[PDB]
Amino acid sequence: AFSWRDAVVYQVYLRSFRDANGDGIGDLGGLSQGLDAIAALGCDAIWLNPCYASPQRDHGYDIADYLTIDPAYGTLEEFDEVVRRAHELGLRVLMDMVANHCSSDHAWFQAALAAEPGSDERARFIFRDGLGPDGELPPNNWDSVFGGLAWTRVTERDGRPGQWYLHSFDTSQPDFDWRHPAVAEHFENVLRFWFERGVDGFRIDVAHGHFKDAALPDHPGGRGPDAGHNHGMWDQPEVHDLYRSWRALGDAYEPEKYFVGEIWVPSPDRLADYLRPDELHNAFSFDLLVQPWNADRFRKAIETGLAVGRGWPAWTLANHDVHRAVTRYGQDLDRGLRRARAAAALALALPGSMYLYQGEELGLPEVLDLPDAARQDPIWTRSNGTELGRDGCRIPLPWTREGRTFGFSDAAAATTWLPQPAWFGAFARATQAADPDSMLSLHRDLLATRRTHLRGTEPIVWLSPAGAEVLAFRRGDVVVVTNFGSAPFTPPSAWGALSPLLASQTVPPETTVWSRL
Amino acid sequence: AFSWRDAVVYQVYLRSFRDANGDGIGDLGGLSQGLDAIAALGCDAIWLNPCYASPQRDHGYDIADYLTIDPAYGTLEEFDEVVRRAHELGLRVLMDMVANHCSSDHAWFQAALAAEPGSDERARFIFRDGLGPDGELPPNNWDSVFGGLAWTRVTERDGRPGQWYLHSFDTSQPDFDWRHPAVAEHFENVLRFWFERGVDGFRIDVAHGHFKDAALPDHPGGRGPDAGHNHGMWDQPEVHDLYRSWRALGDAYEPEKYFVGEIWVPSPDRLADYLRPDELHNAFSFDLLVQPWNADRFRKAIETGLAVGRGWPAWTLANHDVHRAVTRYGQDLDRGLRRARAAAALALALPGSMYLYQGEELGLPEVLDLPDAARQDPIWTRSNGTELGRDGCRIPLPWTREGRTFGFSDTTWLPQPAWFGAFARATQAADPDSMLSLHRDLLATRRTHLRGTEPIVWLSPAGAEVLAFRRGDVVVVTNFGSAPFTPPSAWGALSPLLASQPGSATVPPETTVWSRLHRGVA
Ligand SMILES: C[C@H]1O[C@H](O[C@H]2[C@H](O)[C@@H](O)[C@@H](O[C@H]3[C@H](O)[C@@H](O)[C@@H](O)O[C@@H]3CO)O[C@@H]2CO)[C@H](O)[C@@H](O)[C@@H]1N[C@H]1C=C(CO)[C@@H](O)[C@H](O)[C@H]1O
Ligand SMILES: C[C@H]1O[C@H](O[C@H]2[C@H](O)[C@@H](O)[C@@H](O[C@H]3[C@H](O)[C@@H](O)[C@@H](O)O[C@@H]3CO)O[C@@H]2CO)[C@H](O)[C@@H](O)[C@@H]1N[C@H]1C=C(CO)[C@@H](O)[C@H](O)[C@H]1O
Repeated sequence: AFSWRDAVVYQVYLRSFRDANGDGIGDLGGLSQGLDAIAALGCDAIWLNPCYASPQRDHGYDIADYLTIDPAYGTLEEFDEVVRRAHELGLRVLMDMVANHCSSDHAWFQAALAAEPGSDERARFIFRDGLGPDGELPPNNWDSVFGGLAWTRVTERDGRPGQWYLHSFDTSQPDFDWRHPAVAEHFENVLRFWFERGVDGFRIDVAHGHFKDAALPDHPGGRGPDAGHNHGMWDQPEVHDLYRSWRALGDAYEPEKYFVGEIWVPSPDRLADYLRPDELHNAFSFDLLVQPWNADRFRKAIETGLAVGRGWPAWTLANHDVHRAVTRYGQDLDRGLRRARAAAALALALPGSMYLYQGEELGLPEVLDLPDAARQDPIWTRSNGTELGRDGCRIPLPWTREGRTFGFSDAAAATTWLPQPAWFGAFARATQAADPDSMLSLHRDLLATRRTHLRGTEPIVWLSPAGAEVLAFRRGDVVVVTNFGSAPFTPPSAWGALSPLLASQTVPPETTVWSRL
Repeated sequence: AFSWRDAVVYQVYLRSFRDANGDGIGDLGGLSQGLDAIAALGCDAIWLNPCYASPQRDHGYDIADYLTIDPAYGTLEEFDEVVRRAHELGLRVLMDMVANHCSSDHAWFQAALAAEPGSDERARFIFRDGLGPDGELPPNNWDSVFGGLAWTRVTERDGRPGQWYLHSFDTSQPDFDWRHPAVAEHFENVLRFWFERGVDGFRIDVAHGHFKDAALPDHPGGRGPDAGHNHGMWDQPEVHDLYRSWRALGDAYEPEKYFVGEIWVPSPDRLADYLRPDELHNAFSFDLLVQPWNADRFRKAIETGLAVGRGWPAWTLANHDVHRAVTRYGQDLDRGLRRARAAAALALALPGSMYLYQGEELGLPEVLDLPDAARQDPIWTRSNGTELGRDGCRIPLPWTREGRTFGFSDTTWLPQPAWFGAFARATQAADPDSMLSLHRDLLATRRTHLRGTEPIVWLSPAGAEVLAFRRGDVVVVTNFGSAPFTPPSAWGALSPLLASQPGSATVPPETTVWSRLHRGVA
């Protein structure tokens, strides 16, 4: 019996999952072809990255129409077949809600640009006069998350430069004014539209966004990484009224809809407010995702996640915004794989839910050596090449050792929207499926054993002392040990007699073992 | 008795005709279910687009094995039953010969890739070292017909980028070296294999292909559509020795086998050499197909076709590579339908044979609005999304008004528009004024009154937008213009047989009328 509390969710980055028509862009027809593989892995749900009409300047997170599928991804009819088939395989379906900003191509923003200062069209966004004698300075000192000014100046009807608009991310992603009532009205309709098609819930992009301080005050810390968190730009009290309204909307359905927030705030007190019983069901536990390979750092991040997350956090070790775990833990392919295997086996034993990013079950490394001309992330161009960006974790997946695109399609290599390295076939899904010791087989074994032997009602009971290189805990009749160090480890007899259930490779170095007690 | 001279051939694009097993792909069981309808319409033969084993990167024209049926379409024994049933209905069967190139999945090409430079395996294809200091430039400046370079570089077994191979069409369609003796031997066997199963003849794909100039010279005209005809890439003298060989094989059967070439050459004089008595029986009269709706242009194309075809050319107004007639002539449904009805009625009165592309008898338009994710034609990707391609004339046919796929199945490999149900065959069959009923009436009347060898006799001039001729006692007038046309008394008293529009002597605008002389009236 399905429970969001314990769900294992497969994150589908549709552009790079599977390409059914051979134009190099992953699509809904390709996801249909691969749903069997996701269900056979043992997942409970899928989360689709944004597949709405988008000019792709931020690869789907710049949305030009929230009620339509992008034609490069398919049709509404193909979408409905994805949902029907996913449901038939026992999978729930989460879509991505991107309501902090839209594409500059969106009809509302085209209207704002064509209207005059102070118009209702501009009042749905954040337009301000510039500073300086000719308005040539930005209205405040905020940085775009992607680098540069968070403001872009527009041209007015008489052809002169005029007001600026705010964009927390790319220049082509203007931020909504969430104090304008039409904004909330539009997005309640977006929720109801997709829920009517059987979508089971939403992952909320930039859940710490939407509302800014009404004064848009300068960040007193300056610009750049050492300025610290910009308290006026994020995480405002009004956002909890928003999430109370969305939760009430989703709770009208049977079963109730599900919301998981993408929240990046420094304070655990601020994070916990998003998780009150009448707001969001969960939020990603990012503390663990950002830790290096270190027993003390892992345990502290786990303790932090359990204490705010009311006992059942949404764990994740990778997503479409960060380097793949094999690369993060390699500091070396052999070392990164061993640690990624142990980390996957540890996180899938934690109480709560787990989000698996496509390709992590294959142990793919990050592709850091892309040619300059191949990169497409706005971070790459906005930083003048000083920040690589995220393309290395978005490479089209290998499905078979054979084929010019390794089974991502039947097409030529030059079609794929990002290039696959010639060695990607070494990580092919079909190869790993035939190998019981593969990363794919480890994930299959983990999900089967987790379902058989663990219950979400069993909390962690720590067995190891704080500070040790060996992390150990009990849940119910299962004992989990992760040896982060270089020395083998014999569990002490006081923990009880142990019978092994699985292992990511005595507890050998850099290995996770599940045992029955 | 049947004659190839005036056969009406139904072109079956199998993937989009009818789906009998519910996977969204047309198949042989679906064709079997529709043979009765083709014969009832009034056709004398079918031509099947390629249905051999193929990965479908060019939807059957990239063949992986020439002695097979693709498993998605059925088995060899199901094909045999289709041929028997077609023959039992009086239909002859043409298959598609695709001998300029094969799929890169073909065993010979897999063997070529696995072998070394200079091997016999590569000698059956056209592998060359690249130009430039590191071989990074293609061996010459030729274009693929679908867009981009006509060459693809391979990786050699030591991992270095190495030789390039030539492909006139997609990268996955390597061209044979027709100077290698094993190629001719292979295709003589292909002919005998299918002829032994009762196939009556072949439509020859890229009949201006096969042989290239042996030096593979750069095209001095450059690249792209303004470069002009690439004389070194096509239409070489050795291709006529090839067709003399195939015709000599076909002439030993009783009745002799039939060859119709798909020939695209810049000059109609160049077409004639392919039609000499020891070569191909016919070639599509593409000059008429490319003309806009205009009386002068149509007449000149018909005169040219009759001359090249020795009086009995193979007419066609559409196929699986061009926009459907309703769209070409409308380019606007009502005007396109009116003109397509008038054009079908004119073309079916010309001396010779006629090829009807499936769906043109329903008056289907081109489906130009497909989403990017639905496009499958290699032209789409190879043009970087700048050329639409051919998928819009390959949409699965509507059979019934009802049903999620309009009776094509019971998702389709290409999506049908919501409005396709308006064109359903069963709806048109019950409507005497439908495009389908017009084709049925045209074919019945053609068989009764245009069954002889009477040539065209052009009638006297009467204005710029009128085309008119007589064959024996049958008079045909097509009014291309916007005004009604009253024929002159000098042509004689005319009794109407049929018209492309539903009681006067005047020919209404954009209409073709067939009439008879000497009926004792007025
Ligand atoms: C794209 C993303 O930007 C913001 O989030 C954070 C970045 O994802 C991280 O790079 C973060 O840095 C931490 C590292 O991840 C971690 O490994 C460690 O080194 O600590 C770092 C601390 O500097 O920095 C950003 C904030 O701290 C933003 O909050 C988040 O919402 C964004 N993700 C979504 C937003 C957009 C715009 O629609 C999309 O482009 C993304 O794909 C979404 O997933
Ligand atoms: C697919 C087809 O390509 C070749 O023929 C095409 C010409 O190369 C094009 O230029 C175009 O001709 C047009 C003229 O440019 C224009 O001035 C006007 O006269 O209209 C013409 C027709 O629209 O279109 C031609 C037809 O598409 C090639 O010569 C021909 O053999 C090709 N057809 C077969 C070949 C293959 C490859 O095996 C298949 O993909 C096709 O389905 C076959 O039918």
